[PDB]
Amino acid sequence: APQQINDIVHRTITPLIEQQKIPGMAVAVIYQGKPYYFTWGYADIAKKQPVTQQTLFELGSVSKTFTGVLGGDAIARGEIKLSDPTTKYWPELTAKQWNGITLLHLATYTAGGLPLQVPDEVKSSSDLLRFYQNWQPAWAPGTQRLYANSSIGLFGALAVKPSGLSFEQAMQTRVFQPLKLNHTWINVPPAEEKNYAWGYREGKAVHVSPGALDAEAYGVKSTIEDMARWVQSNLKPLDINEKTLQQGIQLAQSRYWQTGDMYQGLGWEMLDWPVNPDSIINGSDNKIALAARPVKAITPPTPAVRASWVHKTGATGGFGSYVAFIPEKELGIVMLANKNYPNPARVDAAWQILNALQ
Ligand SMILES: *[B]([O])([O])[C]([C]C1=[C]C(C([O])=O)=[C][C]=[C]1)[N]S(=O)(=O)[C]C1=[C][C]=[C][C]=[C]1
Repeated sequence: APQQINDIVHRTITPLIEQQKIPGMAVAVIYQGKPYYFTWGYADIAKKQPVTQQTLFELGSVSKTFTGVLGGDAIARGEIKLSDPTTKYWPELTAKQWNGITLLHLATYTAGGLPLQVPDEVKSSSDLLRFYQNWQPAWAPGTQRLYANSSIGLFGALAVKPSGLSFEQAMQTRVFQPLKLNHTWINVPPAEEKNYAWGYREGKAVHVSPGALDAEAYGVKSTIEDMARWVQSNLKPLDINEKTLQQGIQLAQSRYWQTGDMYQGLGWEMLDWPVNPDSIINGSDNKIALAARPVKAITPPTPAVRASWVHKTGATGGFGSYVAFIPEKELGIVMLANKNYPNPARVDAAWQILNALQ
């Protein structure tokens, strides 16, 4: 890499790793459209396996960006509309609280207080139906945002129904394969297990457990190379040859709702660039990111704004990830770590790196 990229990355990430006691980390910077890679530490502490450019990390909620894009692609295919009632795709959802809840509300966490977590006891198709039928909204649709796996996770499951494909097969054939994300997985195959980092929680090696709507809300594992390619694809959707996918990427960066200085896309969240770093740094803290906040509808939604800080944090019990990019500057960053460390530390580091290069 150019020495400037080398220096800001190393000067930022070395201290981060030390302060946060991160066992292993991979970083990619995309600069004028080219990726530069950096790795530190261990994918598996016990077996002494280093982090490499091929190491798989659990993306946790950064998976929602793939879900939002796959949804976008289904809209572009004319398979679904965000204006469609949820019941169009799940007629068994007959409980009256569902009247007026659209796919848009599910995708953007505005259905009226769907919970952050699907309960552990929910597994089967019938368990899930029961859960949603019994759920009582605290608020009318399209009035408040509450970040929720049970919301965007349901969106992802319903979005692929017309296609006839399983969520995983839809994701592979419509997103992963076309973008050449050949080491990105919802289920890690046996052949790739040698590259699957362990996550670390309280010093213990852990992998994400199966759960309802896991694939849709937090299912994806990927390498730093594939995630850099994911960033490039979202930076320049027009370079993508598959028409509906190019369009789907654009739809996922549209601005649907505003709370404070942030706008809600499909999976992605966006702020105007230049961003106030305290606005995104403090904003990333779960204290704000996970809170109930009233939203203003953007009517109609603003198409992807190039002058944006577009980002998503993600975590599982053992991993912490962050992706941010600025389309107008052809600039972006991916940070993958096998410890779930605080969001504001992630955003602070990313801002320090991108600000310096911008
Ligand atoms: B995501 O990374 O924004 C999301 C947030 C979340 C946290 C928790 C929690 O604290 O238990 C529960 C649900 C959602 N994370 S996640 O979609 O990858 C789900 C998950 C969290 C922790 C461990 C495994 C899975």
